[PDB]
Amino acid sequence: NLRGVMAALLTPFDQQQALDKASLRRLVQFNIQQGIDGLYVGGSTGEAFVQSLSEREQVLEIVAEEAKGKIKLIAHVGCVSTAESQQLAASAKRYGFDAVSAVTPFYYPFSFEEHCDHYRAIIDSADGLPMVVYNIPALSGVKLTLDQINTLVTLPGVGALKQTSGDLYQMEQIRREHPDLVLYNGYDEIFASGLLAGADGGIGSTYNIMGWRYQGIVKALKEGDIQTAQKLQTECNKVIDLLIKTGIFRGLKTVLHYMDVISVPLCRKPFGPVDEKYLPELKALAQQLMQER
Amino acid sequence: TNLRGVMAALLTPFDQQQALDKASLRRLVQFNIQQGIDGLYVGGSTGEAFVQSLSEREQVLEIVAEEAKGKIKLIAHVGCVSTAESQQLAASAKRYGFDAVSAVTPFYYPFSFEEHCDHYRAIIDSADGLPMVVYNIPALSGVKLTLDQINTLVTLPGVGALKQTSGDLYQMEQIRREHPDLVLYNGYDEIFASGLLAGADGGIGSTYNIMGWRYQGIVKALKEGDIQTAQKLQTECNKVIDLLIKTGIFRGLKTVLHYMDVISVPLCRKPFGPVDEKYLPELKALAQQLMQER
Amino acid sequence: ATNLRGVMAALLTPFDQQQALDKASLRRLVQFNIQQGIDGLYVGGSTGEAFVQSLSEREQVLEIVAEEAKGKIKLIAHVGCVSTAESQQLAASAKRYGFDAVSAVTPFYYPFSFEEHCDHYRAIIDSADGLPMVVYNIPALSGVKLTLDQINTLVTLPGVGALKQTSGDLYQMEQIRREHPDLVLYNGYDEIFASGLLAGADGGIGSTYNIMGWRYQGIVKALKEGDIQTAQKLQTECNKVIDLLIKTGIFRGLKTVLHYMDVISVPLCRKPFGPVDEKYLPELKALAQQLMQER
Amino acid sequence: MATNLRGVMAALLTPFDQQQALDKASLRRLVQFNIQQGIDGLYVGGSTGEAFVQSLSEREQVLEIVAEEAKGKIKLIAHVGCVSTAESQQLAASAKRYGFDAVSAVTPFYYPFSFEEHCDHYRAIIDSADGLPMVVYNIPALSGVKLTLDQINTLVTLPGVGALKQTSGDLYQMEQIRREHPDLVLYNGYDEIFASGLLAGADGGIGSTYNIMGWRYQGIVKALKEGDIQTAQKLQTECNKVIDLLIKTGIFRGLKTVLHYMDVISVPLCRKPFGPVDEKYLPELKALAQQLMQER
Repeated sequence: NLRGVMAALLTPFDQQQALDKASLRRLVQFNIQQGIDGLYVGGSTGEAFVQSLSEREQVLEIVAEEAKGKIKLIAHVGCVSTAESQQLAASAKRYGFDAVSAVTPFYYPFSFEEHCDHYRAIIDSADGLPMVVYNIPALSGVKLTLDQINTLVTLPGVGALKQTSGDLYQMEQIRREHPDLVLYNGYDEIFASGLLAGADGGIGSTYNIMGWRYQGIVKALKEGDIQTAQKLQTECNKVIDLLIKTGIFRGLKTVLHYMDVISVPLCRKPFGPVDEKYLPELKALAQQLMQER
Repeated sequence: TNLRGVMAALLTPFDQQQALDKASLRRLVQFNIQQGIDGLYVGGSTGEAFVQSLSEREQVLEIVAEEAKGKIKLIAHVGCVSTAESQQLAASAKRYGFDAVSAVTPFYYPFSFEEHCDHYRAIIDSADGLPMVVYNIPALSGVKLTLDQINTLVTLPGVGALKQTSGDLYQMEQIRREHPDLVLYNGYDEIFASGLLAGADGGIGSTYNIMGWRYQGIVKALKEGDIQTAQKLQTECNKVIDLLIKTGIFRGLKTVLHYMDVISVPLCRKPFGPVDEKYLPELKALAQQLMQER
Repeated sequence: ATNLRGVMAALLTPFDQQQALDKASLRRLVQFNIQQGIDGLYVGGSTGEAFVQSLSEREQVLEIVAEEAKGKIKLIAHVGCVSTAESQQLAASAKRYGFDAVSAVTPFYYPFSFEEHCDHYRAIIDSADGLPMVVYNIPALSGVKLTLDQINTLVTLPGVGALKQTSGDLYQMEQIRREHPDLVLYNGYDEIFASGLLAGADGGIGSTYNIMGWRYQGIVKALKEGDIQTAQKLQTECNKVIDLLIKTGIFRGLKTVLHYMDVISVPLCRKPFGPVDEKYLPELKALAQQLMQER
Repeated sequence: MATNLRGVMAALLTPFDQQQALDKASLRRLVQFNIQQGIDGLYVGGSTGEAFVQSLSEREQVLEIVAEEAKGKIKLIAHVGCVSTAESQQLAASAKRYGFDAVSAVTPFYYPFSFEEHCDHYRAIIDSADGLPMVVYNIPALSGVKLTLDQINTLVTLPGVGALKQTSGDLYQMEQIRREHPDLVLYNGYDEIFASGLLAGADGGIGSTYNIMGWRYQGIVKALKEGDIQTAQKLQTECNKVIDLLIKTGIFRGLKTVLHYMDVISVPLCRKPFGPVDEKYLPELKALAQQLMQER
């Protein structure tokens, strides 16, 4: 079962921008400790697009060693290249992941038929692991229609869709057309509204520091406690407001650093460092979250 | 009281010659009232106001007032590209006894934010006391405002509400967070339930004309913490919206209302075309379903 | 000329302090344009602030311009409104006043289907009673993004004799010319006039022609004679001016310059358009001086 | 002449074999083919070279081979851009080692980088280019990065920047850029508006279609220089008839197919996810190849 609240894992680096293995292991354990349902590895949040294939594989392997069998593991193996995506998919299979995922190939304009074959090829290489189609027009530049999304999610081997779109009319339409589809809400800031529209779970970057709040919104809605659902979403958004200002990945890494999880809060260039003017708020947030749970 | 609630964006019934069909207009107003609607938003996109003359828009306002003033809330959309024309309609809305005025951000020409602000100020002045409902509808106006700009507009002297026709529910929540007492109408019918959850405390929509009770049902369900009921009602509304988008929204609605014996002739004004005959069977069945459901 | 090809100024509508039409200034502006050697005038479009004018006000302007320039220069009446019926009324008036052609921007705000757009133009053409139609493509303001195939269909509708192309896509400009060798094709963005002509346009309609139309005529001539350098220098000068007008606000900036040239009495635009920022007056006054001396 | 970057330069394609591996023989043939048709230089490792579906070592291999074939004969610009600054720096250092005349980098994409981050990205690559001029690459349609004129002005005035490849159809901006930077080497990026782009201010161009008909673009440069507008328009029109076709067939694969028919490329395949050319287009592509060979 792939339904649930899963954190989009960050990739800790050292001062020289190389993978910080110890911090990666610590972050995985930190997520498991807070009760996350699983981890989405190698996606935007893992800074996969500023990493080489071997580096992405290294992360996948380490995460599997740390969490396989404890929580669900989804490997984002997407690359612009189909061959590269297939290589990562085969590795994900070898490491024991529960599923693979791929963002619609970007930069170059590809036809819908080319997108479909891309997924089929990756699904083939995943050798049994279900595919999680990844729709994120804001970053990919690929704007799929409802009909195209319907076609992609019905491809043999596809078991879920990570929907990083704020269009909740489309979210409802997808649920209506696919009653049993695992549908992850992608934008943390509309989690509550996304679940109401039809999503049955979610994958997000901020889950790394406050995943319990999202689990709290799932519970609240399940119990009909709209008031609690809204309060939690509001608090999540006050945090997201900040992270968008500071830079999301580096902001999250900085909070995790103050929580003593990540040794060095750096992102790889061209991502710049956090503006020191935000440190007071990030430190205060880390303190608040540590007390909260 | 206040301006919070579920308000139908009123359609303007026309006769075979595209002239205002007063009799049908009156029937539609009473039809909405009987559905339990909290009020009416008159003279906006749905009333085909932008293909009407000022005199025609005033006529519709006056008649609606005659029919519903004192029974339900009445919001007059007096927006035009021209500030002066908007002001004329604002003055008339006051004269007819409306509860508030509203204006879409002036379109076509690219206006600076300062110009938009002065535009609203001028209309509020002519509204002579009636509160202003700012109207944000980027998809149709082409005006894309930032959160900061929206915050500035809703805090202008005389503004009492915002009709938010935007699918960005992060921004909906941000608006609610920054303005806890603001009357916030969800504009897109298809995300009503989620819009309320995000922070909207009511809504204004075109489809309320034929199934307003469903939207009232969503408000009640969420109020009682009945998530499943809210979702089921929204799903049903969306099945209808799916159809209306295919047939053309205004003409599809008028056609359903015709089959409900509310409107005599279901046509819209040119350039709007007639409904494709292949959709009539579905629209008739819908009309029957809604009537039996209600 | 027995055709509609040429350089036509998009006429501004002079208003008095009360925002009411300044007839005297309108007449002076029409005569000023004729004296500049303009080939014609495009009346009642964006530049005439038609969309913040009532139907009768737009008609009044059409009547006055006709009185002033009918038979002297070509006259194109932009009768476009969102409403088809309203557009038809202006088309009938344009015909009665003796205009050479009518024009209509793709109806905006509401999302109309392409078939609805086609019927819209057909209806207006009918009311134009013989006057050729100039389809007006201006996606930036209208929000209507037509495909090449849709544009081809529109320009070939019975009664259509030209296209005002306010688009910076010069690949599409060339494709239109390639598909329609004899089509009258007006370049809409003044800032790329020279390149637009090179791509296939055989004329142009623009707001800045009101204060320096001879420069655009000079560009046409320069290209006709193979004088690339002159065409570029002229376009560069026009763009230095356009840079300023975009900062000051185009219509009010143009009107202010015209006021300094003693053409327009009150350089005001109708609300929501605001007044020019006084900090720009020195540059606008200097520009007016430069243009007058340049003549 | 020794260091002048102005001119008409082809965006080089990367020939692959049936297994999607680099076809060295065809790559060398393509470089020679371009030199033979009088091209001023080559832009290597950009969008057209399918660099974004190639590894760093594969991109370096192409750079090295092209240098062996053309260094000293024509100008060589190495597009070393990657989303990653570090990878871009590696390619920049290799470009210098191989003897390229300049480096170039597309604005990093996918992630929404701030303008300051873009600036530091270019500065870092410029440092690694150690002397080779940088060609800023603005291509919003593919990168999704929409820069303002002020931002472009800031980028092209960074120390070490000697040119800008402007893949934008906004010819007002093209003129503004030329007006603000009279000495800036400015390459028109969209082949379909080459003539108008030069008229607006560009002093040269870089394009994918130059691989099969570069002499036409050189013809347009000459035509405009001589004040022969009719000839310039005629050539642009013929180029656009071809571009109309390539957009329908798929640009890179359509070009490779024509080059295959011209006996330059052994296998006209692009790397997945790019699909093969639809056979219904072969008649026009073969006829085009024949026409171009007749013309050349």
